[PDB]
Amino acid sequence: CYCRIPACIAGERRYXTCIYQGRLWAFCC
Amino acid sequence: CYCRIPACIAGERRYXTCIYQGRLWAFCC
Ligand SMILES: [Cl-]
Ligand SMILES: [Cl-]
Repeated sequence: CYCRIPACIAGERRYXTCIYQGRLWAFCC
Repeated sequence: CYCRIPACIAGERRYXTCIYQGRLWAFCC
């Protein structure tokens, strides 16, 4: 899985949010 | 990378936190 901004890529589903290095990200798997 | 409760697995590094389903997770890579 990956933390992404602004959205997941094709095939992936968002499962909440990452808190990483002072930013918020979509958690995508 | 993965979001895990209660902790990352040995070999992984905790890079931050996830929020998903009203819970706090370790963000592990
Ligand atoms: Cl920001
Ligand atoms: Cl991953």
